[PDB]
Amino acid sequence: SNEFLMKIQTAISSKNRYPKMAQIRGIEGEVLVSFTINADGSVTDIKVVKSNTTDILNHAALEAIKSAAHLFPKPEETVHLKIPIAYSLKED
Repeated sequence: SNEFLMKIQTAISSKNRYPKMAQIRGIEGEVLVSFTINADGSVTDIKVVKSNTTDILNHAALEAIKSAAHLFPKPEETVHLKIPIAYSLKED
């Protein structure tokens, strides 16, 4: 299995914003977001590919990547990445 990626998925979720009515009306889901880390240590090029959930959450999941960017590992070259981002009314 992976390692460091599980822990940034946490730091991203800790910066990620969920709306004040969403738990009350039962809203959840998973957003697919494509991006890259540079070998220079910065994060760029964040774009949403797919979602099963609110387009208001899709706008928040993409920003959460930039918002946790100082926690991230360094690649050996600037390749590509394509990552799913999750929400829950469950504590997580």
